Amino acid sequence: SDAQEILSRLNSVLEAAWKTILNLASATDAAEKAYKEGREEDLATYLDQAASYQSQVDQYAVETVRLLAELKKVFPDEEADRALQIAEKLLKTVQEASKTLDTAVAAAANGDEETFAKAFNQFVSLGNQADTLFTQLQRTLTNLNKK
Amino acid sequence: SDAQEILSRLNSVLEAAWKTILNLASATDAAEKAYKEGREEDLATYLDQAASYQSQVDQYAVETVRLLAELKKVFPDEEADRALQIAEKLLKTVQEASKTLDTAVAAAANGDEETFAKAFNQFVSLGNQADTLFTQLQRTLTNLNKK
Amino acid sequence: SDAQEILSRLNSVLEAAWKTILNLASATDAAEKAYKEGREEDLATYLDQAASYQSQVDQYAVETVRLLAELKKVFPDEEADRALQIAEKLLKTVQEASKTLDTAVAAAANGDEETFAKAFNQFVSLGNQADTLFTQLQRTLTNLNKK
Ligand SMILES: CNCc1ccc(-c2[nH]c3cc(F)cc4c3c2CCNC4=O)cc1
Ligand SMILES: CNCc1ccc(-c2[nH]c3cc(F)cc4c3c2CCNC4=O)cc1
Ligand SMILES: CNCc1ccc(-c2[nH]c3cc(F)cc4c3c2CCNC4=O)cc1
Repeated sequence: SDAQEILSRLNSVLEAAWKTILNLASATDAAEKAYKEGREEDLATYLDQAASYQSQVDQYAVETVRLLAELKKVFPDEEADRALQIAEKLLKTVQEASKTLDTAVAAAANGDEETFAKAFNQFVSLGNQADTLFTQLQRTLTNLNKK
Repeated sequence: SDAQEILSRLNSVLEAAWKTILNLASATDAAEKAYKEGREEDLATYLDQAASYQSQVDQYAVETVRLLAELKKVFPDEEADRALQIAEKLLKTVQEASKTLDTAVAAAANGDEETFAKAFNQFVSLGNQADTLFTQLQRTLTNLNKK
Repeated sequence: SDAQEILSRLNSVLEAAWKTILNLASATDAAEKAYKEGREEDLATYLDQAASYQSQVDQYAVETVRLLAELKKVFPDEEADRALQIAEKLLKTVQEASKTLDTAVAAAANGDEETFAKAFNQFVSLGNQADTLFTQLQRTLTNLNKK
């Protein structure tokens, strides 16, 4: 069915997105270590890498919203509505994280530790929020694969 | 000179390799954290990322040996021999690290934690050794460049 | 998760891996020809291609073990354990091939033809051994999929 096809694309997207989120977390941790150690060139590299993974998470989140809306058209279902709303909240959250990371990139580039530290802590806080939403989304998708 | 073009290609390779090494170090450190925390599936992902970066380091190390072999051929004397020997020792060390990572990856996949941990700790030690050789190579090449 | 998803991912992994193996064999054969004809720059290109494909085979072999390890946790029978054991031996063999290719690539870059030729012939012999295990693994999975 088209519903099975869409669900199969969604499972692949979310599997890929979780790997990318792991990469984003590792790059964020490495940036934090460089920052603590006063290694500004390492820090700049790790922020660029984090931003690369962040841009990829953002695109997976876009794809997930699109696919869940497509699912709702062919296979209306309480769970699909619920998933789409979580996915839309995640998309907003990851975009906010992207903006905050950009602020951290610019602050490091400008050598403004105070602006950097505030942005970087906000980035991590958004990551905790996004992680919760991603967990909620994953559970909703599991409940969708059992329908 | 063709020599100073070779030296230029070398500096570009080593710059690219250092970026990959920073990525490999972050992946290795994330793998260690996942291992400490008992996050088996996350550990697998970080080990796969490390393996991908490791293959890129190996390729750069091969290219560096090749470029220094080419530099030695344009020299009437043995000016480039020391750099070549250092680069060959770096390549040997990164390939040892790659073999050791293979052992660790297989052990983690096979659920053999004692073997995994021995190999993982050896991998980190080889990383410290390779880092020492890499910085030595960079200094030796700066000496071959006119400024 | 889910044995039917696991078996389907496994089939996809082995289909992809077989294509990569075919490409590895073509690169290996081109490297042998370049060696015999004395074209060392061609040999370098083919060895680099082989190294790339080998790293991909290694990754697919790891994935295969991990999938079959999952299958054995979900359906713990002798037939699952048998399939996993073949896949673990395949992974061991491909990682030995990888270590041997590393030796050959370093020898070719270091201009040590005697070591290169010995390691290259060992590489091919390990490839024929891995091919036997790969085909055995396919036959085992046919019993597991049951059409
Ligand atoms: C100690 N680790 C700090 C940390 C904690 C969380 C994250 C994280 N998790 C996410 C999940 C998710 F679905 C999306 C994002 C993230 C992050 C960094 C923020 N950005 C995300 O896109 C990054 C770093
Ligand atoms: C606390 N961080 C532990 C750690 C320390 C070092 C490395 C490292 N550094 C390298 C430099 C280098 F030139 C080559 C390699 C490495 C590593 C991991 C091993 N492999 C390398 O290729 C990885 C992890
Ligand atoms: C004349 N052809 C020589 C040749 C024969 C076999 C291979 C080969 N086959 C494999 C199967 C397999 F499952 C894994 C590997 C290989 C190879 C090169 C070794 N490496 C493999 O990973 C490469 C070259």
